[PDB]
Formats: sequence, structure tokens, C-alpha cells
Amino acid sequence: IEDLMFEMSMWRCNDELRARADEVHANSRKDAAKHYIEFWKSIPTTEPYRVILGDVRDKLYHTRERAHQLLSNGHSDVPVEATFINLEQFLEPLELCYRSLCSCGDRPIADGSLLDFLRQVSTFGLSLVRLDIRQESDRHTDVLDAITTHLDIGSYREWSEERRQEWLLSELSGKRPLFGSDLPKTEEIADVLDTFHVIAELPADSFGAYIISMATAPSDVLAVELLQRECRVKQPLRVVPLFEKLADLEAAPAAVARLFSVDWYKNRINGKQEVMIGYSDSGKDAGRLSAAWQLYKAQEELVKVAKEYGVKLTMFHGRGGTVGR
Amino acid sequence: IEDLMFEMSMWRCNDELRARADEVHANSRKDAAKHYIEFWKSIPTTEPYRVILGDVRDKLYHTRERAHQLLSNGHSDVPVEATFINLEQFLEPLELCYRSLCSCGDRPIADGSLLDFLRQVSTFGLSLVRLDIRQESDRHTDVLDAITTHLDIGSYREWSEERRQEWLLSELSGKRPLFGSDLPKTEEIADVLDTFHVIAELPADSFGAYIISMATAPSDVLAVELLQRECRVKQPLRVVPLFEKLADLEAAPAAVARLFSVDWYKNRINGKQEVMIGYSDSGKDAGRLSAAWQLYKAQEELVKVAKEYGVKLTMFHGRGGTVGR
Repeated sequence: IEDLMFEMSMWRCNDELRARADEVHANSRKDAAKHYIEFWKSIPTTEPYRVILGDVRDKLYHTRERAHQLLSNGHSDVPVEATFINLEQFLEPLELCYRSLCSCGDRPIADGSLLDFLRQVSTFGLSLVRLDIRQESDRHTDVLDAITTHLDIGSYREWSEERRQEWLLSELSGKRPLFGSDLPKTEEIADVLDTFHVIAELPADSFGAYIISMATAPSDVLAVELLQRECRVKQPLRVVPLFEKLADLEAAPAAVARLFSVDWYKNRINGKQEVMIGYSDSGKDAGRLSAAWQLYKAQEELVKVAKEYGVKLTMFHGRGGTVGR
Repeated sequence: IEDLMFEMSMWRCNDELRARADEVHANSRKDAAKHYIEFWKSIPTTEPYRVILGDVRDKLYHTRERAHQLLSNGHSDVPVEATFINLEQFLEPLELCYRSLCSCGDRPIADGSLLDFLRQVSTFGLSLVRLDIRQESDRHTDVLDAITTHLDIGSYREWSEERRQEWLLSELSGKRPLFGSDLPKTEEIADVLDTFHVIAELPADSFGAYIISMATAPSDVLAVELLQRECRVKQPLRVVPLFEKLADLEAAPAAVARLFSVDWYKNRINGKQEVMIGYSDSGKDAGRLSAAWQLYKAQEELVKVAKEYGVKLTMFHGRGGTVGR
């Protein structure tokens, strides 16, 4: 950002960027500002891009300081309002500078360092990569089983698929909390629940998708949705099944179609669904040729199902480095 | 405490108090300790009572500092382990000094300032008075009605007494949480729920009894027990009905007997039950003679009921200053 401030030395802007830069220059904080090396004096309105990008620099300095303290120590005194909390609170000022340069005839300048910076923001965001979470279904089933046993309503494990779907749906549409603080948990159970609490405590744009290993039925997906909402995940991330064993790939389209048949899930999914297709274990229990062919068929019929339900399907290919995987 | 330290200048003690004094003198913190005016030097083991009572002074200093910060601000950095948290964590050292003085032939000395201090501790505790909470039954009913409506299971107000009892018992014996963060509350509803949260945040020995105004049935008591358990009141305070109007005194023994009839409640009540008997409003709607006589009859038949259930009844007389109340 400091070099970007150095470049944007123009004086022509719109009425818009003029008004915004004047806004920043009003609350300019006439101070020493000696924590920066360059531009420690209050930036004059003669160069408005430097005003706006100077504010961008302030919020970047405080975002970095907050992330550094949050990482090093378990807490931070930095005010959240002093940082960039939104993915495009960051983008807004830079977008404005772009509109200004283009409007005043300076589009070549805008399509330079400012454009590179824009694409870097809109590609890497506030956390370079969105993190995926993966977990095997049996662990979720263990959790739910502890929940139903502690609630004295039965044992989720012994329950048939139908029962799982009905119960999970009633709990998802219900408004009453499920488990409590006094739930008897195992180290595994506490592991998965604590992962959901960590997901809840952290910003939403730092996460990607929750991938379920050894997924076979809609009950596993609805299980992850229920566990997410119940651990108070403010913005729950999308759930995605992982079909890796040949048996799971042969029957995957049927299962995904049954999942789309649940109207509550099709109405929360918002026309977008992602499903993962593993390549490692497919050619391990069966032949390499048989695995490849079944993978092709699987992709084809998954797209067929998604078209049948009007859902935009994005497929997640778990490809390896070696041809064997 | 500092004057008590000055008096206890004996050098004879038991082996018990000797060993304890050596313990305190081991972790004696050889420091300047200049925050006190007197006894800022590490107290020598020659006067063991001064060692022990000096430690008492440290924990009292940090208990006072903690309470002062908790009140003044809203939190305290004072470690709880540095204070007196128990009603008789305080009592232990003083009881020890007493046993020691008595063993060494100094019972007269022990029955002096040390005995006064003992009685003051065991009478006023860490908070001079135990606080009662009182609230009218209709407000608890409003809360529960909001909870059952928000849970879409009916309306607690419209429910008969029987149904209220069965539901409340099922929730009290159940282990699943009731309402949640998203329960629609009124300013009154939030008032009562927030009082239970305040009770939950504060020490148990700072509270007394929860008195229910206009109490008529076991459901009124069980309602408060449930709200206590559900607002995470770690040590719930005893629930006590208040019969003040002549109609309520006429029917108080029947209601208390009906409450003792619920075995679930009698087995938690631990053989002790308190019920309040107001005196103001009785002689206001009916005669003074009639009210007095009905009060007498009420006390008599309540004792009969409690004796019949093997419950130690302690009656709370809401007497006024004027004979009219």
C-alpha cells in the first residue's frame, strides 16, 4: 500500500472522490503519526488519491496489528471498527479510485498497479485462502448418538435412515436448542464439537466447505448442517459429500438426488451445490480402468440430477500427482 | 484483622498450628510488602498466631480489593485463589487459632477478640446479609407462556394446573435446554430472565430465598425452580410461597400439601421448606379480628401438613410495625 500511495499522485478526480477525500481530510487527525516511516504528515487534499489510499493504509496497519496480536496472544485491544472486517470494505475505496481514474481519462494509469492490487484483493481477500474442513461421517454419527442418548430419545446409530432424516429435519426446522453444556462427550466428540466452535468464533470469509468423508445418505449432510447451526455458526458454510470408494461412486447420483428431494435443504442451498469426487481409493479396491469409467459415469449422472433439480452443480475433483491416484 | 494480629502475640501453640505456621512461613514472600502500614515485614515464626492471621490479612486485603473493583468497574484482575470465596475458607484459620489457644491453656484469650471475630464471621459471612428475591407469579407465567409459544407447543397461560405440572416436571427431569438466545422477550420478560442471570453470575452465599407473590399452586414453585435451572443458576435458591390475602391464607395449607405431594419436589427439598405469611393485606379486605384468627389457623394447619410429610417447616412472618399490618 505504501508504494501504491507513492504512485497515485494525480490531482484530477470526480465530484464523488472529491467529496470522499474531503470527508477523510475532515477527520484527518492532525497528529505526528510517527508509527509509519513514509507519509507520516497529514496528507493534503491536493492529491486526493493519496488521501483515500492513506485511509486504506490506516485500516491495513490496524488489520495487520490485530491479526498479529490475535495470533500471538489469545486476544487484542485493537477496535474492530479500525480494521477491515468485510471482504469488500477493502475493495470499496480502491474501486472508487478506479472509477475516478477512468472517469477523468486516466484509465491507462488505473489498469496498472491499481488494477493489479484490485485483482489481488478480489482473488486472495482478507485471508489468502478459504479453508476447507473434512471429516468422516462416522464421527458425526458418534456425536449425534451421544446427543440422542443423553436426551433419552433413543440411539442415533441404531436408527434407520428414514428416522435420521425425519429427526434431523424436525430439529433443523425447530427453534429449541439441542444438547447443552452438560452433554457427556468423548475426546473425539469434543474434538468435532470444538472444531465447530472454532469455526463459529472465526470470521466467515476465512472458511470454505465442510467435506464429509465416506458419505452415503442425506442424513450425513443434514447431520453436519444441524451440528453447524447447533454450535452457533453464524454463517454456516456449505456441506459437500466426498464419494471416493467405488461403491459410493456407483450409487452417488441416487443419494444426491435424494438429498435434493428434501425441500428444506433445496430451499436453503440457494441453487448452488458442490460435491467432491475422490480418485485415490477408487482405483485401489477395483481396477484402474473400472475406476476411471465409473468416475466418468458418476460425473455425467450427477450433472443429470442437478439439471433435473435446477441446481448449479460444481464438482470437486480429488486428483493426485500420480496417475494411479 | 490488623488489631487481631496485634493481640495474638503468644508463642505457645499446638503441633497443628505450628506446622501450619511453618507452611505459611515457607511461602512467606520475603518482600518489602509496603502496601500495608503495619507488619510489612515477613512475620517471624516466634509468634505463630501472627503468621496465620497475617495470611488472613492478605486474603482479606485481596477480597476487599476484588469486591471494590467488581463494584467500581465490572471485573477484576484479582485472582480468586488469592481471596476468600467460601463462607468458611475464612473460618478455617480462625478456628485453628481457637483450637490452639484452648489446647495451650489460653481458653480465656480465645474467648475474647478472637471469639467476637469468629461470631462476626459465622453471622455476617462474606456478604453482610443474604438477599431475598421476590416476584409475582404472573410474571413467571408470562415468561413460561412466551417460551411455550415460541417453542410452538401451546400457551402456558391457557393450560390448566394439571398440564402445567406435568410439563414442568418433564422439563425439570429432562436434560435438554428449553429456550434459546432468539426467544422473543418483553421488557418484563427480559427483566425476570436477567434477574436469574444476575443470580447466576453472583456468589451463592450472597442470596437467600426466592419469594413468589400471589402463589396458589405447585406449578408456581416448580416454575421458578425450572427458570432457575434453565438460566444456569449453579446453586439455585429455595423457592418460597407468599400467602398474604385472606383467600390465600384460607387455602394455603391445601396448596402447600399439594406441593409436598409431588415426590420429585419433596425429594429435592431436603426435608426443609419455608413459606411466607404476610400480615398487611389480610386485615384490609376482611376484618382485623378475622384476619388475625385466620393467620393463627393457617400457621397451625401448615405445621400439621409439614409434620405429615416429615418436612421441617420454617415460617416467614411478614409483620409490619403498626398493629394494622
